[PDB]
Amino acid sequence: PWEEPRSKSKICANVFCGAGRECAVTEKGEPTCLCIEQCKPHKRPVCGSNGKTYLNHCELHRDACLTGSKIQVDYDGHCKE
Amino acid sequence: PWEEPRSKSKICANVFCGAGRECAVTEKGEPTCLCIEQCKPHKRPVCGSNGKTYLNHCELHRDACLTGSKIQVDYDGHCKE
Repeated sequence: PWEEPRSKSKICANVFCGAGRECAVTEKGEPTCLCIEQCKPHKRPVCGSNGKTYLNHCELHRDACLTGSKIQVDYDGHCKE
Repeated sequence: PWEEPRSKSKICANVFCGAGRECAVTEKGEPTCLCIEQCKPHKRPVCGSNGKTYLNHCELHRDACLTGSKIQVDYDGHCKE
């Protein structure tokens, strides 16, 4: 009855955005990388250089992207102690 | 047990993005407007200058934003005929 929603797959092929970032469409109709809106909540805990434990790989880098800081995974699973 | 996800509300207050656009965070940690990822699927049909019928106000402008074209609502409800 009404027009069915358009996709960004076309504008966002084949775009590479790092971990914690994904591809979206600017007001000019062209692809950018921005911080990921919501990470898929797979349970895959991870420990950051910042000493924090994150739910998964995406969440660690998404946080890095929101804060403009330098977080990386140093080891997987929860942080020590 | 793990750190709970951060929000963009802080970076995106108080940002104004037009219809069909919303606010997200760039790789530099600052707010932009980009095309809305998914419009809330409220049923509020609308007819565009482009002669197409859209599910709602957001969907018409989101399409405008993805195509870089000049769509506006000329009247609400489905298009004629």
